[PDB]
Amino acid sequence: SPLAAYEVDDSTGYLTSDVGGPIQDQTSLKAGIRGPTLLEDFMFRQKIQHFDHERVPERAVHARGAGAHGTFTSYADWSNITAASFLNATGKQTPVFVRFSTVAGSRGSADTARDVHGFATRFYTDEGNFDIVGANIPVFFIQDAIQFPDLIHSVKPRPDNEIPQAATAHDSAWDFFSQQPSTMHTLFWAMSGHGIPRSYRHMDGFGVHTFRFVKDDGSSKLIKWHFKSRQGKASLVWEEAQVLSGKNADFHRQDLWDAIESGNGPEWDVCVQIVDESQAQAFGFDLLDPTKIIPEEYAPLTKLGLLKLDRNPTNYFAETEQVMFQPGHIVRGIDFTEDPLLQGRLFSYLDTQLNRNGGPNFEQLPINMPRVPIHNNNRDGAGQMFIHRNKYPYTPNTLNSGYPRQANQNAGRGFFTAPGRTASGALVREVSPTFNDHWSQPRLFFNSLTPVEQQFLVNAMRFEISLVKSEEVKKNVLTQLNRVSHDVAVRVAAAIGLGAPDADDTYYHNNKTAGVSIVGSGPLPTIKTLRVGILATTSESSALDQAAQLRTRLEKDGLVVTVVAETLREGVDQTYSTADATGFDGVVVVDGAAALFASSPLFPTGRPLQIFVDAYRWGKPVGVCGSEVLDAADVPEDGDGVYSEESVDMFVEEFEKGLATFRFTDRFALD
Amino acid sequence: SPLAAYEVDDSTGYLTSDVGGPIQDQTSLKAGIRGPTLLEDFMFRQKIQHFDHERVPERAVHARGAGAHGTFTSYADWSNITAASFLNATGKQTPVFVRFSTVAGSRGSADTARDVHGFATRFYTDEGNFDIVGANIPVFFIQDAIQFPDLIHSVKPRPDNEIPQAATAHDSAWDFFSQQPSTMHTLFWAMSGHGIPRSYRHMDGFGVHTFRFVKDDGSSKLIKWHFKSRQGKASLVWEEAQVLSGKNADFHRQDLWDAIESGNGPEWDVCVQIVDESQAQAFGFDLLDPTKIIPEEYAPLTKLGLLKLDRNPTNYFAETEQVMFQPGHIVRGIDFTEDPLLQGRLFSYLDTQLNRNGGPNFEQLPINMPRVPIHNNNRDGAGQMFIHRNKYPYTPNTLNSGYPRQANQNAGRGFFTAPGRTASGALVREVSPTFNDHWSQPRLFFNSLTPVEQQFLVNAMRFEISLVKSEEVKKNVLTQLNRVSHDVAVRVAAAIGLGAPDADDTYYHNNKTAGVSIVGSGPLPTIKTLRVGILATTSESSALDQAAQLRTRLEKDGLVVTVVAETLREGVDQTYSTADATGFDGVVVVDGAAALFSSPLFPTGRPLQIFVDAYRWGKPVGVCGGKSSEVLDAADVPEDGDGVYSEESVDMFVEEFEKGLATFRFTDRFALD
Amino acid sequence: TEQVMFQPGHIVRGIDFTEDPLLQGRLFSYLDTQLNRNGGPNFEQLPINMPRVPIHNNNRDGAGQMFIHRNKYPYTPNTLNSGYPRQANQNAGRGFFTAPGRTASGALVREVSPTFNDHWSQPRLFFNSLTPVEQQFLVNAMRFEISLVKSEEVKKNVLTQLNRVSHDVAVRVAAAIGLGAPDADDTYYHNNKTAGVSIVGSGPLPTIKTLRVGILATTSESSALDQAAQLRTRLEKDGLVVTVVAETLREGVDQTYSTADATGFDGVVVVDGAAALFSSPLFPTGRPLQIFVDAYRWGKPVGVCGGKSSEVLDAADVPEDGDGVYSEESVDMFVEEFEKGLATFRFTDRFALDS
Ligand code: HDD
Ligand code: HDD
Ligand SMILES: [Ca+2]
Ligand SMILES: [Ca+2]
Ligand SMILES: [Ca+2]
Repeated sequence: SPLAAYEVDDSTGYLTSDVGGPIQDQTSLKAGIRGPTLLEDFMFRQKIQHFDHERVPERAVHARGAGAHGTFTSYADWSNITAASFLNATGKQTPVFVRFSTVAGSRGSADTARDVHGFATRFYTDEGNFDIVGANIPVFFIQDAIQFPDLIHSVKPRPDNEIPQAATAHDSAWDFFSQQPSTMHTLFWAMSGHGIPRSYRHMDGFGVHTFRFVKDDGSSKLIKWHFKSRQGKASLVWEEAQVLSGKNADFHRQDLWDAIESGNGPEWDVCVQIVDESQAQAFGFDLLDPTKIIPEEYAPLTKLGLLKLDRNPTNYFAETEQVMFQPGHIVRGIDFTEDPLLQGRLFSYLDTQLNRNGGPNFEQLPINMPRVPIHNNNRDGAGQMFIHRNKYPYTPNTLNSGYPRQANQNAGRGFFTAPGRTASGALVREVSPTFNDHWSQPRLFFNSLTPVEQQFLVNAMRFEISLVKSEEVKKNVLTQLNRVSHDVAVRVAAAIGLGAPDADDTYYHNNKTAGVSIVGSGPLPTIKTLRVGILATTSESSALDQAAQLRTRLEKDGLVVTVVAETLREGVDQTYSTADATGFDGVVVVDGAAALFASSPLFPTGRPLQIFVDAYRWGKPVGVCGSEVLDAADVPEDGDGVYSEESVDMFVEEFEKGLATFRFTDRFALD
Repeated sequence: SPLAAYEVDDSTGYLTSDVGGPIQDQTSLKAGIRGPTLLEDFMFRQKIQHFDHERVPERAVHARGAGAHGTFTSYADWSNITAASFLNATGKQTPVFVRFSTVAGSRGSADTARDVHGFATRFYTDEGNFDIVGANIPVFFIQDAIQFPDLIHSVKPRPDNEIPQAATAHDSAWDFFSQQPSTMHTLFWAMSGHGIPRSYRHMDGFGVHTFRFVKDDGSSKLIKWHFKSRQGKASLVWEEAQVLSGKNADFHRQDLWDAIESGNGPEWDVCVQIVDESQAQAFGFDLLDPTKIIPEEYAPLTKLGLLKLDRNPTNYFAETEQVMFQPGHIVRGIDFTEDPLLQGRLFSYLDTQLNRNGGPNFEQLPINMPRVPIHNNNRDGAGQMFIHRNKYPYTPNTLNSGYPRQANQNAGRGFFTAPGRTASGALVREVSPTFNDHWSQPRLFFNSLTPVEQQFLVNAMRFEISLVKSEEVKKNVLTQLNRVSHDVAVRVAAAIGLGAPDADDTYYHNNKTAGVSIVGSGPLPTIKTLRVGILATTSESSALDQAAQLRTRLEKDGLVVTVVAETLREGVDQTYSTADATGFDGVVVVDGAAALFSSPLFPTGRPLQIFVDAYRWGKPVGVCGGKSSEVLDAADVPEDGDGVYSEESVDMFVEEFEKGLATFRFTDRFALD
Repeated sequence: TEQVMFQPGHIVRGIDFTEDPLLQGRLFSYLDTQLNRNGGPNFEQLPINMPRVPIHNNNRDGAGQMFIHRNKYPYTPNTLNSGYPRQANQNAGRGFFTAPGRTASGALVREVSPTFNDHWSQPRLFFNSLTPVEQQFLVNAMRFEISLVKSEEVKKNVLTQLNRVSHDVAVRVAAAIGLGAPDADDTYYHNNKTAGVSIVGSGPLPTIKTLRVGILATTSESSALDQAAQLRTRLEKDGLVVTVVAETLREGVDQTYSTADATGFDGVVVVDGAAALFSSPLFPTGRPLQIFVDAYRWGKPVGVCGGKSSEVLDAADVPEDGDGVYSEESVDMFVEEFEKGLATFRFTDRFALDS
């Protein structure tokens, strides 16, 4: 609503200055037709000054990201467990804005870099903005917010030459991981398929930290936020993600945009794990430690409501660039814990927005405004957009009749700290001994991946560690890996021509936990929005008909279908020149096109076959609809996820189960 | 190092605050061991506040770029054409700093996006900092500075969703180009190989605008700045640039950094075309028009001196991120012309630094300081570093004895505007009709490309234009292209399924100019720094020995060799898992490795695909050891192809392969329309 | 008030600039300086700076961007937003336009035009147009300021300049600083005068509404408060702002002597029942009288109301027959005479002139 009021329409009218004076902006005012430009040309200077000043500093982390508006709907009245107003009635709807992001890249870096991902959600509640500034991955790299700049420095480009962009595949990062063992758990997650998700819709969201739900009577329980995707979980393979980074840097933002535009907005079940205060240390680790999960085995999820994203921004800069999230945006009914990572975060987000906005009034930007009235004594500052009528902005006052009133546990639905919370002991800069096990949970995570998933994770480490220059850092990395799993270290060391150190089983175990594997999560529950590339030819009128018949049959099941040929024409969406296997979730070759797969000026040599071959190498469902063609490709007709049918209807029935399975993992060699 | 004075050493010592108090920075102060963090913890807040404020706004354009220090050395005493002090004596040396960049992409975007490129040079002269803020391409898109935000909005990502990053391949850019025909010239350079240069070192530099050289006697001449690369000109191919963008987004900055570190700092001859004032309209077009070149046939280059980059920065943020160039940094001996694109630039560069630096004292940053005393009455402002002794900072004064003194043509070596310059006429926002021909010079450019270069250009157009959604915009684009060359409009039209409109020959001609063709500038004058990848194997003790012998021989000639194998060990630099054809200018397979041409250690087909990509992208490729037919047949590479090598002898192999590296690209391998 | 960001560059169709070199440069400064003040480029979006008509342009982004722009093709020329916003000029859209008869000719110069070289005749025109008393005030101001310049070469330099405007000003100013003026230099002397530049000579004020009347009274005498109340009623029905001062505050009393001062009023009236005040823990010694003497010495109308006036006038050393000095028994006849003095505003005959 603050959003609609500030929309500006330029679909009609004459050019004006920012003060409403009609003007032109196509030619400079000059002293003669071939003369120098004039200082008094105010039209020139106001336009160029605005241009000179368009940029604002990028976020210190999560600079590359994309957002969408939507709705959260509560499933019940949750007053039994929380005082939160947005959760207080069945069907109660609250508007949201979500931004998704990578962590390390600058603002024009590729969506498909291997990274941890941000998932930040704002609830515009009727008791104030509430932000959950969360992740695709449930655990964080470090145990104390004071270490955040050390971690970020080491993962961001080397500061002498600023290389490499958006990547942990360099000496400093692995130096840091190998010296700071708290990093192991998140490192394993970022090195698994979670670090290269197929889209934002296909990842979960986590609050990471333990928070509190606080009832109106003052009792509290400990919670973890889990946003469970209704789209299913899916990842790219590394070799594909790299190619994508170069063919389409905007892949996730495009995906999110197109999904919303076509009536396929993504959905998540907003859940919590709920446990009592007395369980803080009961699960074999400390719930204040943000490098640990509570296994679903020990605490099941409760579904609180539905998060849907269904409307794209009108102006990316005003909305997605300017949105300023804060864990300090909290509402009555939620409270913090003494998690030292969370504690420090609270300071940074208030402070960093002065850098981004250049002024203290950043909560006045329409995207940051609340949906309820604002009553407070904050005044002045650069960019002040309000005109305050209260001329006695101090408490206590009589001159404004004691208004605004103080709000607290008793009065005005005020936020209040959980009254059971205590502190005791020395004032210390000490790490709690309860935080010292850095290795068991990464091992638990590794144990829970499938063999092929475990191979991708080894291969991700082999790829990155093989890029570290320093022999010493490489040894130190094997030393830490070895403490999670001797086998991982052995397999990683084989690729870099070092010996692993000897097994040190202090942290080894064989336990698994549910819901952390991508492959093990079964086929996608929907295939709407998946992309099919039909490779075809303009040489053969049969090929274009086979393509058009396939199209209409695939399009009904909500697939995004692209017909590729040599040149554009009615029915053909893309040329071979611009097509790549990374553009598709499945590739079908119509047999009418068999000639193309054996040279042309309209595209690079071998392109049509390379699309098909890349798709197959990368685990994707591939088919031919009419063969011989499977041989030019070296693709075995009998392989799973390879479809050969003469029939159009049976091709599609079969191929769609492919899309659902999504990736065919038997095509990947194991150690 | 020229900025040694401002360096901070942290190779020893205990951590301190910014005010010198020794502290720790690894654990927050808590009320109890599992307690909440205390507001009184200043160590935490100073450290996080700094981090929270590390970012500054990126440049409005040319956000993505990289820089290095060097030296300029004058070849002569140039007082016969200019009063400029940095050009006044043979062998006079002046510290420079240069920054290269793309134009449209944000920080983080890929070096090998197709784009125009920035080439910005600072000369820290004994008479003030002088900046030439130039380009890799000699002509700009538009003829009046006021249109810059229109050009930049149309080519930058669409503002509802911010897509696509660093790319002109979308409707808004082509709408602009088709509606604004001044764009055609620059557009044809961008669509050629100049849009995707092999490295910063393989591109030329241009001032773009006509400037003036001014002598101490007040006479002047019109100049164009040309920086001619001593490394030769080389481009990538589009299909390769795209893969590189994703395999190494840092490709040009790394190429530059490594070149300087290995003692191969890149060089340019800094040159000018000089012409008389009265030739402003003599060459068939207006010298005030930044969309036009003076063909070299009409005004030859004079070499003024040598530009050499030979030192990397110590801190990228402090040096490269913060360097703030301005065409307003001008020195006596040089002046502006009435080019309306230049005239307006003067305003923007001074203003935009307030944005980046967040305060008025940006010239006090070390990278922006001059190398001579500053005497002026500028005072205060946020971030003021100086402590000025003169308490009477106004002119005229007697209380500081009339100092600082006024500098001008006749006293103090003052800057002065060329005394012969005049203005006459009405005060107008009109375009000179001498600027109206937008098409003859893009046609001149197209004609001077070899037939394969012309095919690449057409293919870059087909690639981008086929991605424009709007059929109207696509039609409007063929209309403009058609005014340049009917042939280009036909061939592009074919890719997108639309008829080219009827020939319109007002601007067609057959004229050619020297020195704009990359593929026709002969073989590279040097191969030092070029990258050779040797594919090899650990299965065979003999493949690693062929690789070692081959390494030794190639490295002798200053080439950068990478041995690739399944796994690293002594003498192996990279695994197949990380290697790609984009990492090399030439690929050799040692014939001990024939068998590789499936494993858990690299994706299926990777070794063969490296060789096949290298061949398909025009690179010299070969097989060394003497048995070649098994590698070559697996790859479908004919043994007698130009740029395909097979020899038993290491010595003989290398001599032939080095000729291929100089040819650089084997253009016989790409189809023509 | 603090955020309002004025610009001479905020101009509308029908007005234009001239080549005044002072004006010309100002045009650059005000656009640039609001970046400093606002800390970001969107300062026209502050409420006080907003226009009252629709804004249609392709300016975007920047810190503090309050607008959410619909148009996703903010470039000209475009087809994808149908060529909107349209260009405004002389012939379409009521565009601003530079005055079409303006031209420039000549060298590009950093030179002062010689037409600007007479710096002295107009200051002399101005000085000649002030009354004798106004002349003394101007001379006194210079004597005040130049007497605080430490540099004896600066004072000499100042006399040289003043001398070219008026020898007499130079001589009169030099007398206050013990320096001799230099010899008359009459290149720019003249006798012309001009209307409209004198304050003391622009007549009595055309209105006295809002002028401030201090009524000095006492709580010792309840008839002094009655006299003050009576005086209040008849002054306020003419729109004067009236303040009754006494030792302490009570009904009818606005200010205490402790906070009262002659700078707080345009006229001072003492009610004759308060004559005794003219020492206490409640205000500084001599305060009630000093209020009266100050107002008198600054040329304000002053008076005593009620009929016994000589105790007050004598203590103040104010002559009963002086212009601007009123003494009447009747409140009504008092107010009528006093209100004429308020309009005269200043009684210039209380200040000495150089011979
Ligand atoms: C004390 C430093 C610090 C620490 C320990 C963290 N962060 Fe943070 N975070 C920031 C300091 C920060 C920041 C510098 O303040 C950012 C940059 C821009 C902004 O709004 O805040 C930020 C941005 C940011 C964003 C982008 C918000 C958006 O899209 O606009 C997300 C999703 C996260 N963070 C999430 C996390 C998670 C899940 C953490 C660990 C559990 C975490 N942060 C720890
Ligand atoms: C009226 C505005 C305007 C116009 C018409 C131009 N530019 Fe510009 N240019 C800018 C306004 C600008 C800017 C917004 O002021 C930048 C961004 C940051 C900065 O320092 O200046 C800039 C940056 C910039 C850089 C980056 C310098 C660096 O590495 O920091 C280069 C090389 C150029 N420009 C070169 C050109 C060339 C060759 C042009 C046409 C001949 C041109 N510009 C026209
Ligand atoms: Ca590093
Ligand atoms: Ca577009
Ligand atoms: Ca600021």
